[PDB]
This record gives sequence, structure tokens and C-alpha cells, in this order.
Amino acid sequence: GVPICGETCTLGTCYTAGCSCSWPVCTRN
Repeated sequence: GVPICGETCTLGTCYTAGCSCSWPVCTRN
């Protein structure tokens, strides 16, 4: 849930293992 990954889930993909792809943002827990 916390956006400490700083990745956009726009393409439906996150590089940070553990981060959820909460379109359009990758959030970890």
C-alpha cells in the first residue's frame, strides 16, 4: 500500500519485488 517503490503501474509491471501493481502506481503493501 505504501508507494515507496516510486514505480508507475501504467504498463502493469513493477521491478521492485514485493511492490503491488496498484494501477497506475506500484505500491509496496
